[PDB]
Amino acid sequence: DAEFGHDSGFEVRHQKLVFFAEDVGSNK
Repeated sequence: DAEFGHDSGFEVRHQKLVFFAEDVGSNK
């Protein structure tokens, strides 16, 4: 469940989230 993977989503935030979610997160 929570133990979803360690391998998985490699750069913790899958990389593309720390990128994209933070891109669209124009917020601050």
